[PDB]
Amino acid sequence: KSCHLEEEVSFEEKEMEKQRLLYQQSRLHTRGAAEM
Repeated sequence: KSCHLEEEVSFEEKEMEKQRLLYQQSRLHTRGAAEM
């Protein structure tokens, strides 16, 4: 539940929240969380 916080809107706010999700997922899986 740490990473589902961002999961008639515009372009950059929705791309902003999807790469906020990508940053919060590279928060974890850059240290073995994808193979744990």
